[PDB]
Order: sequence, then C-alpha cells, then structure tokens
Amino acid sequence: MGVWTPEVLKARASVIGKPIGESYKRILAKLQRIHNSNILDERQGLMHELMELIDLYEESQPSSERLNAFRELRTQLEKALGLEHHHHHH
Repeated sequence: MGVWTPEVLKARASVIGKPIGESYKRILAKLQRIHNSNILDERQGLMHELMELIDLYEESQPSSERLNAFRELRTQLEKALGLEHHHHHH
C-alpha cells in the first residue's frame, strides 16, 4: 500500500490525457504491474531495479532538478523495500 501513482496523477498534472509513446512511459506503466503485484515476492526484485531505473530516468530528461517532484515516487519504492507489515488485519 502507499504505492500509487497511475496515469491518474499525470492526468491531473497534465489535465488532459496525452501519454507519450516510448520507454519513458514504461516506468509509468510499471505502476500497473506494481499495483496488482504490490509488495509481491516477485515484484520485490523489480522494486530494486525500479528505484535504480528511476534514478537513471530522472536525470535522463528532467535533470533540471525537477526529479525532486518524482522523488516522492521513489519514497514509495523505498518504503516498499521495508517489507514492513503495516496491514495488521483480522
């Protein structure tokens, strides 16, 4: 949980839908897989690459220090790596 950032956020920031076709969209798409595969033993491996991948994509186009805005996303991935069980439910 706490790992949500689908096109919804981009739609709000971008107001009108307008997804770019390319790899840069791959990172955004990974959200769909992560969503369902949230904190999933399988996603655990991807989680690591996700954080590293972003670090390479953050400077790729948005090197204007704008990565700070995306840094919020990395936090979710970083926290996810905590594998902490905050669910606690009967």
